[PDB]
Amino acid sequence: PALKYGIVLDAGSSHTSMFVYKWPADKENDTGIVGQHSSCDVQGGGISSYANDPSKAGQSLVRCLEQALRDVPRDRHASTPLYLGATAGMRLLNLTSPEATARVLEAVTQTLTQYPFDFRGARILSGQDEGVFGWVTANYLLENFIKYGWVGRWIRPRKGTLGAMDLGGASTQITFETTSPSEDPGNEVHLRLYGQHYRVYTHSFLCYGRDQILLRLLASALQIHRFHPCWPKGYSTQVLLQEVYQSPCTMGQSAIVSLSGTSNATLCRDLVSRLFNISSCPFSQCSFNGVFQPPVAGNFIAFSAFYYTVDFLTTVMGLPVGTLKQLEEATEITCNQTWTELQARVPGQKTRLADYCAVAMFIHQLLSRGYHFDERSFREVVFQKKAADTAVGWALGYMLNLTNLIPADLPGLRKGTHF
Ligand SMILES: Nc1ncnc2c1ncn2[C@@H]1O[C@H](COP(=O)(O)O)[C@@H](O)[C@H]1O
Repeated sequence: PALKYGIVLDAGSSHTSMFVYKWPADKENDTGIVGQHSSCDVQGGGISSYANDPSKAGQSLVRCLEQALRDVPRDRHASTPLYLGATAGMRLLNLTSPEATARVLEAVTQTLTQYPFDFRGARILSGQDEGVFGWVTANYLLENFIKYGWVGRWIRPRKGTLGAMDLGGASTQITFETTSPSEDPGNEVHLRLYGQHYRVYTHSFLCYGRDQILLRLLASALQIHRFHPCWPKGYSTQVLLQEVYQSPCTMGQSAIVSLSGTSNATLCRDLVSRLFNISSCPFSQCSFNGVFQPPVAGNFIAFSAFYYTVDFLTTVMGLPVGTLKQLEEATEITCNQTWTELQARVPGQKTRLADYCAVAMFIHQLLSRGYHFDERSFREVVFQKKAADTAVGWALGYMLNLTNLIPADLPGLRKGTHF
């Protein structure tokens, strides 16, 4: 059972992760056959964090690349494809400076070309790419693309697919199979996978990733309140205004200001609600900010910072989140904690602790006000970060596409038996 390997570097907004995948050579076009072999988390910031020192972007990757040499058998290095895909961190940098962006891409390319893997390029994914490849990963891993049944008795309707919601640091994506008519070509996706047609909706909200939303709320709190209602009472920090307003996400919104929390769940809710413009919709139905969206439908997996935040609510706060009402209640309780009370629940390192209130509030509003989940549809949402021992994200679907491992049709069209 000879194995083949593939490597993807997920160059995310706040961090880079390396995934190494493996699959049997002779079974490689089977759905669900590829799985994660290993992974490595790059120390420090995302590659976009090196905009003013691009050489360091390439160097950042070396420790994980050295791991990949150990993870993949030597005799297989040369025929193992290596991809780097960058997402909203690089999309934002590209708005600020196409030149700095190109220099960062040049620096990672120079590093990656020094290694013995079959390097296939460093690219910035589109928002659509990011949404769709995440949806592909989840559904591939869970074997939803199998045609269930047997001759003369196929399951009808076709096996449902799992919608995907991904909360990264700089954008958030929602992607799902839909029967609704397409109203905006930018949201419309058609896939031909194992002989089947999937009509998919996708959208990426740039500036609605976790870190960018936290920056926007901080900017807003500074303007409206001169205290931060989402931060816990007794928490304060020295805010460098240059960092607050340097992002494309906050430009629209005295080197240093002190800012303190107040644990005001209601004012926090009000602050978060200003992130969603529902005033206008040029389509039959919108999510928010005038973006076309059909009604959510089917199961969904919510991963990345959706998962991390919900995991904090359930495991650290010890609160149920099974319903939208429970998620709302858990957010209110979290937001109403003082800084001492919150710290008492977290014996170890406290990074991100002051931010859970704001992120939880955001997620609740995004799902309920933004995407228009209600109790019935929300019941179909699961929070998970892994399937079949493989991290859920866009990297796997990306590798599958570029290595051409998912066929449009089954071999010989399976004699036409699925017609
Ligand atoms: N354990 C965690 N709890 C809450 N947020 C997290 C955790 N680990 C990572 N994150 C955040 O998830 C986001 C990942 O963004 P990205 O780098 O674009 O994938 C960043 O905002 C991270 O800070």
